[PDB]
Amino acid sequence: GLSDGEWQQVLNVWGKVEADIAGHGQEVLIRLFTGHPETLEKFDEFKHLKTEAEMKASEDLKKHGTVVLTALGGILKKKGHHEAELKPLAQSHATKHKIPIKYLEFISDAIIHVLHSKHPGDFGADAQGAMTKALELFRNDIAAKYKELGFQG
Ligand code: HEM
Repeated sequence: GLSDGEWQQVLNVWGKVEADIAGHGQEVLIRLFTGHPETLEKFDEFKHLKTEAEMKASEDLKKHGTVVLTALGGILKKKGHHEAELKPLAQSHATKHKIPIKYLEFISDAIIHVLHSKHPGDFGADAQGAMTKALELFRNDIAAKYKELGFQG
């Protein structure tokens, strides 16, 4: 779905996330939860949080941010040859967690936001381009597996 040049850019950018996977992970989830409060309800571990401050002071949330970005990073490093790593992820988000693909769209957007926020001026037009496409590829492959399961919504 991407050229090596574009994969090259995705992994360059990923290097920025890797310098602080917890702070990036936390800011992604807070952006998600504050822009779409209904997503919070999918987590029994975090639905207690009400304010952004409480979210900001939650170490467990930072922990989960790490788990998420660790797993994404692992997929991205496969440069599209991620069937093995993605399948389990699509299966648990569809039948156990009951996560609509729109929420994956939401988090995808939330990653681009955060990158711009944390790195104003050094998250280029080409880098946005490649990152967006990889996130889309990720989303599409998930959508394929959702379809097979009839996870309709
Ligand atoms: C970048 C996209 C995502 C990645 C890489 C990711 C990754 C993970 C991983 C690795 C786990 C734990 C293992 C498992 O249960 O599969 C997990 C758990 C979970 N995810 Fe995601 N996830 C993503 C998006 C989302 C979104 C958008 C939602 C909801 C809005 C969500 C809701 C959950 C929930 C409810 C759990 C169970 C948490 C627990 O009780 O510990 N995920 N996710």
